[PDB]
Amino acid sequence: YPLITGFFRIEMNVVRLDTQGKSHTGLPCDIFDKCDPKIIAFIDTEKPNNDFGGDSVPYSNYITLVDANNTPDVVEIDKTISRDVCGKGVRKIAMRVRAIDKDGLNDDKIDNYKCHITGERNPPAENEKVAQWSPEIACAGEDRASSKVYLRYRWYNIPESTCRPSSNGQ
Ligand SMILES: OC[C@H]1O[C@@H](O[C@H]2O[C@H](CO)[C@@H](O)[C@H](O)[C@H]2O)[C@H](O)[C@@H](O)[C@@H]1O
Ligand SMILES: [Ca+2]
Ligand SMILES: [Ca+2]
Ligand SMILES: [Ca+2]
Repeated sequence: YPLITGFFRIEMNVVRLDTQGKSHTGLPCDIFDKCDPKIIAFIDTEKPNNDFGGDSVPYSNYITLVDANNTPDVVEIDKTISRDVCGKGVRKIAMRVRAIDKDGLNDDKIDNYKCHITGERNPPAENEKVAQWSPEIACAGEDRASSKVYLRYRWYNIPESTCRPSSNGQ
């Protein structure tokens, strides 16, 4: 994949999440009621090939998009986060999502989802005003591929003066 360099911004739109009502084991999230999803997201510009968790970016650094109780199996989300690349070159950017079912103080993993942005077909657009959203991407769960988070992304060059520093923080 081609090296994308310059100063640019990536927007990640989390459209919806289909838990199918199940934990990563295939069991239902809960026995007598629906999943209680906490859904978190991160644009990983630094460690796209590394494992979920501390090897790439600690879960505490993700952005919380949903924190809800007894939701339908298909959770409509439409929240968006963004992150900038400031003079470094990248070949792959990993859109990362983690969904868990809350069980009081304990987490019940639904899945981790990772989708890569690469620049061969669709490199960053000239600027924000002309940048087009990707089609919805059906991003499969790492543990249960039939669980999908639907994602879209945009990316576009921005003036260097407007580029925001960031870190995976481990
Ligand atoms: O038509 C009004 C209705 O449309 C919803 O969204 C529909 O398409 C989105 C993709 O953006 C899917 O995620 C939904 O499953 C589908 O219903 C709007 O988002 C919703 O707010 C409106 O009620
Ligand atoms: Ca549970
Ligand atoms: Ca529940
Ligand atoms: Ca629960």
